[PDB]
Amino acid sequence: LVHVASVEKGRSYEDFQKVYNAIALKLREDDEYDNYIGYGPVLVRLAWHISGTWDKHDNTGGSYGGTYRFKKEFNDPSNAGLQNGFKFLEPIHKEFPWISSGDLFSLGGVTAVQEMQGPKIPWRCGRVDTPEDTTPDNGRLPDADKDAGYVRTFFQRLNMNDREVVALMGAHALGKTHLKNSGYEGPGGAANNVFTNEFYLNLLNEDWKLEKNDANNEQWDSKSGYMMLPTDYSLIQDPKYLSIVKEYANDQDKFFKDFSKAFEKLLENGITFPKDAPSPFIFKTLEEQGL
Ligand code: HEM
Repeated sequence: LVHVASVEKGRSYEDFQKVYNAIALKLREDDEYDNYIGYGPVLVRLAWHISGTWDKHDNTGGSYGGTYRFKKEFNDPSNAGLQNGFKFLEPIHKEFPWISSGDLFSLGGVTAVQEMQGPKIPWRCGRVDTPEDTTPDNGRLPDADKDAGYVRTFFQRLNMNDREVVALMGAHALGKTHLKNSGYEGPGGAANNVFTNEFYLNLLNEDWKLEKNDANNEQWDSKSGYMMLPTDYSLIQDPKYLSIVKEYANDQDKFFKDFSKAFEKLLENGITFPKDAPSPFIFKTLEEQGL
């Protein structure tokens, strides 16, 4: 398939900035969510999940068609817990009905990161809603109980290399696991709602113990009360991964630059942007607009 981006008819930057502003203001306002974590984390996860079903082999899946909106994808077990991100976005959509779904879902991840103090992520509009039959089957999202080879192999399907994988994993600093959703439980550090290189620092600095949890799954638990999934821990088991983890742990800026590029790439996978398409936008945060 070819999925050409097509700008929402007659909309420009300022139109997008408004959807952004709306998501942002609601993030501010719904700060009680998940014990005061806020909805940031879950939106980031949502944008990753709708993008992660992509398959470089046949160009199927990916963010383009907003298929997450269909039952099949919505009900994907790997998507448990995402319905909250959805519900949060719904009223926004209602307010700006001309925005396509893939555009909205993805724009929320961007807003989330930036509002949580992360780096600015350039973003492009143009995703087009596609039919229910374009919905990818379940099983395209990664499992958490594996190792580094698994992770490397998986991400290759999305054209991400080693540096991209590690950068993107740095998002694991945010939110937490929820028993009922994934069978894992616990936060991965202390500033779980601010975007920093904490993830890397925790992986290198804590004294991790392997143990089973109440869902009878294994996780790496630290004394401070943090946890790491196997796939997370595997970043220190692989030598190639580990040197990159070290770099980010030592330089937040580098990490921010690499994340930013990787995230965009991840959200733009499988989409063709015509030469005449507008450049990527860089949205101002609420704070830069004095709002
Ligand atoms: C090997 C790859 C990954 C796997 C196996 C993994 C698996 C998981 C699991 C099991 C959860 C917790 C679900 C819950 O019970 O609520 C989680 C949380 C989350 N994931 Fe990943 N994930 C992966 C990669 C990523 C990447 C690439 C991103 C974004 C770049 C992402 C961002 C997050 C976010 C921000 C959270 C927190 C969600 C919340 O607090 O609700 N993860 N991930």
